[PDB]
Amino acid sequence: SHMIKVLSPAKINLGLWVLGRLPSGYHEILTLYQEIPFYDEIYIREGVLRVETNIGIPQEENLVYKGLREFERITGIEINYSIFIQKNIPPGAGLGGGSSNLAVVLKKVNELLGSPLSEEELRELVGSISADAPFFLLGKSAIGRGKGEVLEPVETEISGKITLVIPQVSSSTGRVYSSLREEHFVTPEYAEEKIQRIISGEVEEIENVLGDIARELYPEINEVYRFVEYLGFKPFVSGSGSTVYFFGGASEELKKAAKMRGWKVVELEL
Ligand SMILES: Nc1ccn([C@@H]2O[C@H](CNC(=O)Cc3nc4ccccc4[nH]3)[C@@H](O)[C@H]2O)c(=O)n1
Ligand SMILES: [Br-]
Ligand SMILES: [Br-]
Ligand SMILES: [Br-]
Ligand SMILES: [Br-]
Ligand SMILES: [Br-]
Repeated sequence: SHMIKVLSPAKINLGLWVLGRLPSGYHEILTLYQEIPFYDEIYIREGVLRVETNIGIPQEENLVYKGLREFERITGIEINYSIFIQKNIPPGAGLGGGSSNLAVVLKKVNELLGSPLSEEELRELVGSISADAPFFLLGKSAIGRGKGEVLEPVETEISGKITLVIPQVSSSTGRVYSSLREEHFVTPEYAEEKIQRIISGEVEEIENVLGDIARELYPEINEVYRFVEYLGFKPFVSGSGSTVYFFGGASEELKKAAKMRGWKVVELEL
């Protein structure tokens, strides 16, 4: 008690471009975030600070725990909440699950404490831990510039069936960015034209160089990719992987292949 449930949504990258290297080790990118109706369910209860999951992430490693300790640090209040996260969104899937968890929990806890932090500061608190996290404070559809944190809400003409095929391999975002060569970079002009077209519903214009690389580093991502082609759909890769998505439904043949191979198939409707 007094236990509440809060849904924590996933996202997909509807295209991603890398502009270049930052001194910061990180990279400047352009991307289109899309919130998807695919959720972790998070149970929040009054009690000793605790962040648990159903899949065995250490408490000290969990972004939500990191975020709630920084909440105490920055604001002074001591957080008495017991967090359990049921993880439907797999880590390493390129769907921003941990960053969603972080954003939605810290926003909720903040409200529950009479709003000590402002939407600008809360954005700063979650944003420092994950460039993808601030997106989950706004949700829906947004252009992510900078490293992803500089966000511009947009209306897309994209709707209808979307299917995720998540292999049972966890892609390391860092290992994928670290395989970039100068030949993978594009000018911001090229990418801005591309994002415009995707926004207008031209899904064929989606591309993502981190998916190209993810498919070399993790052959199973490439297996899923090739299998979606075989099914007669154009496949796309979310984030740095591992998720491959397409705009259509899941056949029994895909469902068979996934069951045998250990892939998760998520059918969503945008
Ligand atoms: N705009 C960005 C955003 C991120 N990055 C890279 O992502 C890295 C941050 N992301 C993660 O740590 C996500 C992640 N790491 C994993 C390792 C193993 C399995 C799953 C993982 N997810 C960061 O170190 C940086 O090199 C980057 O270069 N440019
Ligand atoms: Br619980
Ligand atoms: Br390079
Ligand atoms: Br692999
Ligand atoms: Br091949
Ligand atoms: Br793609």
